[PDB]
Order: sequence, then structure tokens, then C-alpha cells
Amino acid sequence: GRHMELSPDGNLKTTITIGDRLTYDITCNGRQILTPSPISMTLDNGTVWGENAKLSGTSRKSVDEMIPSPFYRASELRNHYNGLTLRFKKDWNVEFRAYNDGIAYRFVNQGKKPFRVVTEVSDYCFPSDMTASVPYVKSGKDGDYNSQFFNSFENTYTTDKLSKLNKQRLMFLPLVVDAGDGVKVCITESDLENYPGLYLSASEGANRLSSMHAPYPKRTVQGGHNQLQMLVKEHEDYIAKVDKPRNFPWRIAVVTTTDKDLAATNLSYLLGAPSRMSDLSWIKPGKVAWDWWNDWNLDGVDFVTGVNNPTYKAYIDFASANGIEYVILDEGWAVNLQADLMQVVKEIDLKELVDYAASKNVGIILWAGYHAFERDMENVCRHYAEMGVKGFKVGFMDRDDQEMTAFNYRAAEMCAKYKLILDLHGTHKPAGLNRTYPNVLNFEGVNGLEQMKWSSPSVDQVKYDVMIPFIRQVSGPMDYTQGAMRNASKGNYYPCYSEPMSQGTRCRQLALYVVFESPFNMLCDTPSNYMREPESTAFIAEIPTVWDESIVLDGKMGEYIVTARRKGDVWYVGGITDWSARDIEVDCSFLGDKSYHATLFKDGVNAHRAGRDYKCESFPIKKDGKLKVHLAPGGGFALKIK
Ligand SMILES: OC[C@H]1O[C@@H](O[C@H]2[C@H](O)[C@@H](O)[C@H](O[C@H]3O[C@H](CO)[C@H](O)[C@H](O)[C@H]3O)O[C@@H]2CO)[C@H](O)[C@@H](O)[C@H]1O
Ligand SMILES: [Ca+2]
Repeated sequence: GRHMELSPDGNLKTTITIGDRLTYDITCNGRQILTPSPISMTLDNGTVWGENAKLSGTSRKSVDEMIPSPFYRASELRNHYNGLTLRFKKDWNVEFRAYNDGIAYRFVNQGKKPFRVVTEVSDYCFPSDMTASVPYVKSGKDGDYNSQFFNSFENTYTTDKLSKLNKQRLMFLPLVVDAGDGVKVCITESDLENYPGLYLSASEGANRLSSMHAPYPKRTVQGGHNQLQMLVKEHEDYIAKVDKPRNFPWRIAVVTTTDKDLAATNLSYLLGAPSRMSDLSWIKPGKVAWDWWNDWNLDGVDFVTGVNNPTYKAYIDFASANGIEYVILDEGWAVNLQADLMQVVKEIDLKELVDYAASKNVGIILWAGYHAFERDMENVCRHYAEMGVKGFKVGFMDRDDQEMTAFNYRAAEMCAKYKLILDLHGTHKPAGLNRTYPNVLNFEGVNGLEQMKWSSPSVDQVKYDVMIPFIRQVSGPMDYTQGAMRNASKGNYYPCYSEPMSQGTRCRQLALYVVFESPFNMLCDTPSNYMREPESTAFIAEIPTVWDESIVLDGKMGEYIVTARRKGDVWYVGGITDWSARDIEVDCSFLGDKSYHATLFKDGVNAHRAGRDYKCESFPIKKDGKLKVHLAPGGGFALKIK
């Protein structure tokens, strides 16, 4: 039983073998980059899908279609693949898809009788000791996987040969394996609804990454961060309940021959479940005059700053004067330790604030800890939607067992029902959720700029920035929360909770608004700092967060990336580099034939010594244009062409 499937361009092919085990491999341009890798699902009735599998039928199709992708990187995304469905006896199938830039598969339940998934095998067997770039689970102890399942999915990348990885620490997704000769494999998953998230492990075999899933929770207890978390204390002997026919999540091996194709791949959105929303007209992407990063630390005002009405009114004024759409009331507005979103601290009047914000063309987003939000979800959403609140930022889930991934979707739907937008923090990679419910405008699961509030200088944020466009961002949008006006060149960074800075240059921060995808996007710094920086603020306030077209012009993972994005007849280009100074050329052949005006923010000539140093230039340009830009260490540039 040997089945082959090829990508439309013929460069990628997978061979599926049906024997004692069910396996698939991956060949790229003749070279085998994944050796036969076994897949299976073990059920509680002893049935193991994929061992001694009995094929009952097959079907093939060739698909080339455009998938609408609102509130994202393009108006629509191309879905172009050869598909193979293997139908087995006992009412289960496995679907394979071959794209030019990846192989993906998923199990499908067509059984009528409820059951449980005990474990799932999803192995990745490589032919040699390749170099992996992986994000380890940050918390917990080695070998104690239950201590690791409780984590916030925020960490930097460790780069090591497969044989050199920690064999006792889980890695979350996405992660990358360097297959050599410029080929990258990026492993991720999508359509992660009501199913535990997949970790990979180096614990089994040679040159092999194998799966592990958090077990279904048997007993959860309120605790953790300010009594807003539900901690798994006991777990079942299975990982998932299955009560109905369903698709299971896609297992995705992105395969690219150039790093810019990795950053650009659409596979995560393409393989998310289709939108479940008819009316999208009420969803408004945009930016936030954020309170939390900058620690409410305004200067030049006549009131004491903090979680109080005059402070939020100042953020609202600032947002409004600059056309910024939203103000978040972050953690602090609800009475601490009560986990009760109906108990407002005495220094705050939500009604006053929501109404004041409304009279200033500003929407209010309320922050909520997981348990406070989940416990009376529908009533909370109704009550605040009625008050005029536009959405929620929900955080500290720190779980990806089945119960929590079911909660993400349930939360998204409940917010959708009441015309509320949703931002998920203390969560994992998006894995398709923003396609299925487009009102979920951002996701954390990223070691973002908040880390500068407490991180030792050993944390290399500049390096991290040129890793995630190729790794974490492959899964979906990031709430990274950039926009620092305080910028520290190499050696000048220190963690400062109430007056934080970024690592690298001013223009790096500006470039991130193009480089990073964030439909719901922060201005992390104080209004005070922004108002001392008119030029920077104007650029940030004006740039779209949602795009009609996106092109990654060039890049090398962990070194640099240059990205151009279109909105109407306006283009933006952003570039960033690692700690090496770098010279970049921008080929402007993506432009139309009209004559255009460019506005360029580039690193100042002393940006290597003073991170804040920038230069803003104006000049005419057109399609033949080939703009040379110098990037300082930890620097970048931001370009607008109108
Ligand atoms: O990681 C070690 C440091 O953690 C700090 O605690 C942070 C935590 O790291 C962070 O993920 C979390 O961020 C969420 O909540 C915030 C409000 O509380 C914001 O909403 C933020 O956007 C959201 O991602 O905040 C924690 C603090 O609340 C510790 O402060 C630090 O000492 C280190 O232990
Ligand atoms: Ca966080």
C-alpha cells in the first residue's frame, strides 16, 4: 500500500506507506528531508488508528482557490494544492494535502459513537542530525511534563542540533528544523479547536521529534496569578473527549527553499476552519494607547497617575487627538483577588469612562483574567456590551489542554454574539482561530516587549525580533506590543519596570509595525513620550494594521527580513536586522506605474551609540526605484510610499 502525492509545482512530494504502521515522508527537489514518519491515534476502546490500517477507499482532488482573509495580511490568500483522502475501515480517514510550500495531514472522525483519544503519535523523523531552532516551555522542571503543561507559551529560541536538544523539556509550536542547503522545515498545527495543543519532544529516538499532549483535566482549582487562574491538579488517562464526527487539527510541515517563503507562508490561515461569522461589518481593527507597559507613568499632568479616572481620560484624549482607536483598561480595574468582573475598584467609573471615550471617538477594551471571564461569561459579555464596551483582552489561561482550547473558541463565539472583539494573552499560537472567528484580532504566545520591564540583559530582544517573523508569526498574528520611544543601543539596555526601553534603535520599533502582523496593535509607551516625539507618533498612528497585499522582499532567519505591504494605493516597507549593521536594497518593482512620494525613517549615523537617533527623508520614487538603506546594529527602517 504505497500512495504518492505531489505539490502543484512538483518540487515537494510525500510518500504514504500503509503497513504495520501508517507513515509519510517528505522529499524536496529529489532530496529526502523527512524519512518515513509514523502517525496514529490510540483510542480508549483499544482501537489504534494507523496500526494495521485497513484501507476501504481513496479520493483525490486538485484545488486552486482564493480564501478571503479579512483583518490580516491580504484581501485574500491563495489555496493551491493536491489533496489525497485515505478512507479506512472503522469510520476514520486521513487527509493529506501537498502545497508548493508544505505537506499537511489530519485525522477525520466519521464514527457515530462517542469515544476518547488516549494518546496521539505524530513523529518527525529526519535523515541526519539537523540544526533545530525551538522554543522550550519556559516554566516547570525537566522530566516533569505536567509541571510544563502549565505555561504561558512565551520564550526565546534555542538553536541546537537534534541530538543536542534537552530530551526532558517540551517545545511548543511553531519550531524550525534546518534541513541544510537553504531548506527549512517549520512544524505547526491549525484548526486547534477543542483538542489539546501539540508539543514536540526529543526524548525518543535518533534525529526524531515526537509528539506529546497535555492530558484532559480531572480536577482544576482556582489560584495562580491574583486568583485568576484554574490550575490542573489532577488529570485523566486520556487527552481528548470525542462525542461527534469531526475534523482533528492539521499537522503542518512547512517546507521552504528560501527563508522569505517561510515568513510568507499562508498555510496556518488556509488550514484553519472557515469563518463562522456572517456579519463582519462591526469588527474594527486598530490601535491602542496602552496603559500597562508604560506603567501609567505620565508626566506633565496635575493629578496622581494610576488606575484612576483622570489617568484613563488622559490616555483617551491622547488616543483621540491622534486617531488611535482604542484604550485598554489593563489589569487593575477590577477588585484584586475577587476574580469578579462586576467588582470595580473605587477609583474607577467604567460608565464615566466608556461614555467619555465614546464622546471622543475612542473604544474601551476591558482586561480580564481567565477565571473572572470564564465563570459568568455570557452575563459579563452582555452587561459590558450593553454599557458600550467594544471588547476584551483575556489573559492568564496558561493552558492548552482540550478544555482550554475549547474555551478559546467558546469565548470567541460569545464575544461574537455580543459584537465584542477579543485579544488572547497567556495563550499559545493562534493556529487558525482568527479565520474561524475574525473578531479575535490578536494573540500573545510571544516573548514580547513587556519582557523589557524585568528581563536581564542576557535576553536578546533584537535577535528574537528577527526570529519570530519566520517562526511564531507563521501561526498567525502577534500581540508583541512594540512602540518604545526609549531605545537602547548595545550595552545600554537595563530592565526598568516603570520606564522601560527597547533594545536596538528607534527605527527598529517603527519597522515592526510593518514587519509584525497585529490587527489589534499597541502603542506601548506613555502619551507623554509620544507627544515629545511628533514625527514617530504620526507614522505609528497612521499606518494600517490590516492589509490588502503583503510581500516579503528578502530575509534570512535570525538575521534580517524586509517586508512590503499594501493598503489601497499606499505601500509600506519595514526592515530590521540583528546585532550586525547591514546594508539593504529595496527593489520597488512592486509599485504601480504612477509617480510616488516616499517618506523614509532610517537609523541615524550615531544610532549605534544612541538608539533613539533617526533621520526622516522625503523624495519622489517609482517602479524602477532601487533604494539603498543602511541599518545600524539592532536597527531597521520604515518606509511609506504614497
Ligand atoms: O516571566 C517572568 C516575569 O513575569 C512578570 O509577570 C508578568 C508576566 O511575565 C506576563 O506574561 C504578564 O502579562 C500579561 O498580564 C499583564 C497584566 O498583568 C498584561 O496584560 C500583559 O500584556 C499580559 O501579557 O504579566 C505579568 C505581571 O502581571 C513578573 O512581573 C516578573 O517579575 C517576572 O517574574
Ligand atoms: Ca504576557
